[PDB]
Order: sequence, then structure tokens, then C-alpha cells
Amino acid sequence: EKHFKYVILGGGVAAGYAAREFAKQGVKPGELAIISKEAVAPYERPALSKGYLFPQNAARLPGFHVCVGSGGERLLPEWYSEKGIELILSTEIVKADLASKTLTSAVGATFTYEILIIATGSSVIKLSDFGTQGADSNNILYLREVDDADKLVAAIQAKKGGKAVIVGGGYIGLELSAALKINDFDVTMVFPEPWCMPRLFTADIAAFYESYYTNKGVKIVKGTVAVGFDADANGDVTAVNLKNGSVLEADIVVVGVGGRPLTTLFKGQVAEEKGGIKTDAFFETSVPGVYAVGDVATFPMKMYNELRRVEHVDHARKSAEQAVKAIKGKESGESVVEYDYLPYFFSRSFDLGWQFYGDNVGDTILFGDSDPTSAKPKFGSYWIKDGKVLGAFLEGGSPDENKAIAKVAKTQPPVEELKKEGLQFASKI
Ligand SMILES: Cc1cc2nc3c(=O)[nH]c(=O)nc-3n(C[C@H](O)[C@H](O)[C@H](O)COP(=O)(O)OP(=O)(O)OC[C@H]3O[C@@H](n4cnc5c(N)ncnc54)[C@H](O)[C@@H]3O)c2cc1C
Ligand SMILES: NC(=O)c1ccc[n+]([C@@H]2O[C@H](COP(=O)([O-])OP(=O)(O)OC[C@H]3O[C@@H](n4cnc5c(N)ncnc54)[C@H](O)[C@@H]3O)[C@@H](O)[C@H]2O)c1
Ligand SMILES: O=C1O[C@H]([C@@H](O)CO)C(O)=C1O
Repeated sequence: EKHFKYVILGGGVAAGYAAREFAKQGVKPGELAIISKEAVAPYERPALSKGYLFPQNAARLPGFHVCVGSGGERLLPEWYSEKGIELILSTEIVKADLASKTLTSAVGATFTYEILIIATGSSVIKLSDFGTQGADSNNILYLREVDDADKLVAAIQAKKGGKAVIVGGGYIGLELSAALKINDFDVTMVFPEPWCMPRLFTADIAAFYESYYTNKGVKIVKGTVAVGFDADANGDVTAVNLKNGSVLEADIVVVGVGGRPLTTLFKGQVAEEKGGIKTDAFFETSVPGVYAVGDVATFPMKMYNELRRVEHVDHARKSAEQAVKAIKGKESGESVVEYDYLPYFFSRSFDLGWQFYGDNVGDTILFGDSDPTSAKPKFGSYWIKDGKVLGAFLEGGSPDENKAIAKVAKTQPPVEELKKEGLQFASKI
């Protein structure tokens, strides 16, 4: 049995950034452990669908450990022991007793905390969860964690010049379709929605990304779903059967059909809401000295006066810091400012990349060009509700331009021929 004042449960983005803030706020050797089922120190998960997958000059660990991702220092394993932070790796926690402030591994081992941070992130939805016929075949791969990414790199090696099917039109599908395409696959994307990223992209924005993908050789199948997979004698996938009756041959299938907060260790013991562990503006759960951060938290969103959950890296980094800042700033009394999150989301693929700040509500306008034959494409969109601008999106922006639209989203300036001098409106705020 081991005892620590501070236990982080999860070896991910929030955990790494929590650790860095622990060290900034003067934590003393032996006081803090991070417990993780992964076999490596925390890292910048976004790299797994991008740089990790390049055919040359690829991100590899220890390169992308936190906090490089945001311009910070790179925390390698030796950083942690050097500071007496305990990296407890290859360790799945299967039982969590908030009552005893006690955690039990899979090996039966036992761990106590005074102060717990919950950063167990999100699961991957698998087609096997649904009982889909043949979803258990080989080379049907998911991508959450670096071992998944190493399995994806090996199948890419073994199957080059073959056929890839990407099941899903969210973030994963977008990036993984591009990455497979860059690694010399014939790629088809499959998804049921009217157009990709429908939770963020308008019809206009989606049509751009769809033409560009089409122009790059990616085939897109919409309005349907994978209802099953054929396999060969060895059990390797050979095709994807669709609900519309077509069959798509395949050597690799990559599925990105969403994620859920990894909260099962705590069902009952903590107030939940919108799928996540409910928290206040400091990331403390219903249970005193128990914190929840990153993808798992539902927390108050001051600036839209609402409870929200978000599944995004910027937020994992900051909520981790917030919680650490709220712990130490009650240890020594004083006071801490509440979390004030400006939503910030982004993605990159091929030569493209975009940013979104704010809330995607009310009516939209596009601006800039816009043309799928480049170059380099530079357009955006403003979301206007109640006269004010509420959200903005920008593809191919410079840093000045990106600070600009962020400043707009934060300030919510009012109104209207915005479509003439559109990017320009953001710079005059
Ligand atoms: C491939 C990919 C790309 C992404 N790209 C972007 C992007 O470009 N931009 C963006 O904004 N967001 C992106 N995200 C979103 C995501 O929010 C961040 O990647 C981030 O990881 C969230 O961090 P977290 O700490 O909350 O959870 P995680 O980083 O997932 O950390 C959870 C850690 O806890 C461990 N764990 C979980 N449960 C247990 C348990 N019961 N016992 C022991 N250990 C456990 C897990 O193994 C993991 O180590 C991406 C996500 C993925 C998967
Ligand atoms: N840039 C980024 O922000 C980024 C990049 C990669 C991953 N991620 C994160 O990783 C997690 C997983 O992402 P994801 O793209 O897998 O989920 P997502 O929630 O982004 O995508 C959900 C999509 O899956 C599709 N889908 C759902 N059920 C389906 C089915 N039965 N058949 C076919 N398609 C189906 C839908 O069209 C939907 O748009 C999320 O937390 C996400 O935020 C984020
Ligand atoms: O700007 C970003 O891109 C990186 C990613 O590739 C990791 O290095 C990341 O996480 C960001 O916040």
C-alpha cells in the first residue's frame, strides 16, 4: 500500500499539465503520484492523428510529451523522478472508493490520497459495442492512445498501396482520411450525416472541405453506415458492408465514431450531468478533495452562463491548471479566480488548418476565398445571435488573424455588410 497527499488518476493531457502546475506551485517530493494504464509519461494526444502518422519525419515519443504542445517545456519521465513525482505506469485502476480515499489496481494493489484528481479522459466507441457483424476482425482499428497509434502505423506499413475505409465524419475521420491518403492508400470515407463535422461545419464550410478532399482523391460515401464486415480465413477484414447494399473492399478500416467520458469507476459516488462528472468553476466534484478535469467534467461556462462538457485539448490543459491552482490556493487560504473558458477548437490535415473560437449559434456568414483549388485557401465564418458576433472560424489564418477572431469571439462585438471587409472586421476590434 502507498499513500500520497496528491493522486492524479489518468496519464494524459490533463495529468501532464496538472503535474507541471504542481511543480510551479512548489510541490515537495513524495507528495504527488500520477496513476496510468498507459506505459509512458503523459503526452500531447493530438499528435496521434497528425504527426505520428507521417511516412517520414514523424512524431515519436519522447518528442511529443507534454507540455511542448502549447509551447511549454518537455516533461520526460526523468523530469518527474527528478522532482519526486511518482509515475505509476502500466497500472489500470478497476476500483475507486471515495469513502476510504482508496484506489485498487488490477493486480490487487492499493493507493490512498488526501486529494484526488480525476483525468481518465474518454473511451472509444467501438462497433463491437453495437454487436456489428464482423466488427471484431483484424485491421479494424481505433485511435485513442499511443499503442493504438503504433498498431495503426504497423498496419499502414504492412498494407501500403492498399485500400482504406474510414468509418466516421467527425474529427478523427477528417484527419485519418488525410493521413491514410498521404501514406499512399486508396481511401474512402463513410458517414451517415448530410455533410462532415455537422456539429460545427455549416453547409458552406463542409462543401469546401468535401471538394478539397475529393480533389485530393478521397472518395466520400454519405447517408449510410457500416452494418458489417467480411473477413478472410485468417480473420483479417476484407470488406465493409454498408446499409445501402454496397460493399467497399478494404485492407484497413479506421473507425472514428465518437467517445464517452471514462467515468464508470465513479457511477453513484459523484453527481453527474450531461454525461460528465458535475463540477464547480474550480473542478471540484460533489465530493470534497475530489476533482474532475478534461473530457470528464461538466463545469459552469460563465460566458454562456451554462453547464457544458467539452472534449478538447485546450480545455484539458487549462482545467488541469485550474484544479491544481484551486487546491494549493485553499491549502494556504487566499482565493482563486473562477474558470473562464473561451472555447477553442482546431484541426489540421493535408496543407489545411482551421481554428474556431466561441459558440456556434445563430445565423452564419462566410467570407474570404473559399476555392478548393487553393492557394493557400483563406476563409472564415462569423456566428451572429442577438445582434452580437458569438463565434468565429478561420481556415488558413496567420497568427495575427487568429488572435483577431479570438478577440472577436471573446468580446462579442455588435452589429451590416460584414461579407465586404470580413476578415478586416476582426482586426478593427
Ligand atoms: C487522436 C486524437 C486527436 C485529438 N486531436 C485534438 C485536436 O487536434 N485538438 C483538440 O482540441 N483536441 C483533440 N483531441 C481531444 C482530447 O481532449 C485531447 O486529445 C486530450 O487527450 C484530453 O485529455 P484528458 O486528459 O482529458 O484525457 P486523456 O488525455 O485521454 O487522458 C486519460 C488518461 O487516463 C488513462 N485512464 C483512463 N481511465 C483509466 C483508469 N480507469 N485507470 C487508469 N488509467 C486510466 C488513460 O489511459 C489516459 O492515459 C484529440 C483526441 C484524440 C484521441
Ligand atoms: N481536432 C480535434 O479536436 C480532434 C481530433 C481527433 C480526435 N478528437 C477527439 O477524439 C474523440 C473521438 O473523435 P471522433 O471523430 O471519433 O468522434 P466525433 O464525435 O468527432 O465524431 C462523431 C462522428 O462519428 C460519426 N458516426 C457516429 N456513429 C456512426 C456509425 N454508427 N457509423 C458511421 N459513422 C458514425 C458521425 O457522423 C459523427 O459526426 C473526441 O473526443 C474528439 O474530440 C479531436
Ligand atoms: O497547436 C497544437 O498542435 C499540437 C499537436 O500536434 C501536439 O504537438 C497541439 O496539441 C496543439 O495544441
